[PDB]
Amino acid sequence: ASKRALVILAKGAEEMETVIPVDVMRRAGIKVTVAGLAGKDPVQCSRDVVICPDASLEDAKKEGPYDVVVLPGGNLGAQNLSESAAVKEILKEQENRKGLIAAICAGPTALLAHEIGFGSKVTTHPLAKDKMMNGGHYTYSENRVEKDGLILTSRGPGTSFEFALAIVEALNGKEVAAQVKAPLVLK
Amino acid sequence: ASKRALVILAKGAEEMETVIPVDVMRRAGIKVTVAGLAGKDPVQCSRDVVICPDASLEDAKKEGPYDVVVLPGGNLGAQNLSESAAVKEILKEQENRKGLIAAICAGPTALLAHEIGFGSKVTTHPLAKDKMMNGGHYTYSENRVEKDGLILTSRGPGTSFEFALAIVEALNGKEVAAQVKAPLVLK
Ligand SMILES: *[C@@]1(=O)C(=O)N([C]C(=O)O[C][C][C][C])C2=[C][C]=[C][C]=C21
Ligand SMILES: *[C@@]1(=O)C(=O)N([C]C(=O)O[C][C][C][C])C2=[C][C]=[C][C]=C21
Ligand SMILES: [Cl-]
Ligand SMILES: [Cl-]
Repeated sequence: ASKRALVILAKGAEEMETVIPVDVMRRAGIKVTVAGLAGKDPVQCSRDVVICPDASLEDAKKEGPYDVVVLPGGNLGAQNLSESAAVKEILKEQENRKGLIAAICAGPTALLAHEIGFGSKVTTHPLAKDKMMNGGHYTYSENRVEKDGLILTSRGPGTSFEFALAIVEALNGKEVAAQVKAPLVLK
Repeated sequence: ASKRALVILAKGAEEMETVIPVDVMRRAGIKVTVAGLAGKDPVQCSRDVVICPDASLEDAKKEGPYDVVVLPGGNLGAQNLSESAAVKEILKEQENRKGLIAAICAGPTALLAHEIGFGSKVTTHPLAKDKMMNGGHYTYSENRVEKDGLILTSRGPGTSFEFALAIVEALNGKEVAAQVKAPLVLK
């Protein structure tokens, strides 16, 4: 059976960190739902790219649960995810069921806000380290991608392919990830 | 004065190759117009990401000319660009005025279709080489980014950051490109 991914898309999301994982996961045969935090309407990303979500979060939640929940970064995107009770509920449920949660750039700061994965080794964008580490609830890593059990984090737009391929590997295995990687012309 | 970029967005465009250059160019202070080939409506990209263009191509053309014209790849995107009389006119004008033209993945095959930049050293996605080289009108390169004068080409999603930063360097210089690069967390 096909794996399923929920990508939560908020105003101010970093559009590269949203699109690269969506695209790469689809290349891997994952069924991906791009879910609008605010509803079903188009979302203005951080650099003004406008993306039309597949569904509202409210609706995508009804079709849960998912094999992965993905949190893009972007400062204002991650803040919107951090402030959302709906995101809180989704992440708590995911953690409780031992499902994967993946977050990139400032995205992992939503894990802090929602008290998810405490004690994990994590990375973030360098600029988001201090926010993530407030209280010493995680251990910090400078690895480009950090997978600690079911908490998978990464650093920035430039690590988005690596992040996405790590998700693919976690869900579908090493061999699928390698097959998906080759046509991309990655260094 | 600020440089201006026209990114031509067709149905079936590779969304990573569209979004990474748009975002990176905006980070560089370039004024970017995402122009819908078919009109003003949202565009279904290759992996089903839906992007709302800033304008129709018809309208963006009236605000021309541009310091760069950018052609994303995607097989079906590049075919739509290749078949477009409007794209032909835009590229011929750009070439005649000695403005930069940048194309990635299958995107450079539109240069062939429109008889642009013949004699240039170019690259493409490996799978698009034979189409690009039909007639021996270009010389082929395996470099991740190839800049030959005002024809700038690149290979795939995994070379999109390098492609975008090369555009930035061409328009705004080495130092701006380096400054834009550092926060991205690129290898
Ligand atoms: C990331 O895409 C991203 O999310 N940020 C935001 C950030 O780190 O802000 C720190 C503020 C505390 C949350 C960012 C910054 C720079 C380049 C890329 C990215
Ligand atoms: C590119 O994004 C892309 O454009 N292609 C299409 C391609 O090369 O098709 C060749 C058919 C002749 C035009 C592609 C293919 C695979 C991965 C990435 C990309
Ligand atoms: Cl941001
Ligand atoms: Cl394609």
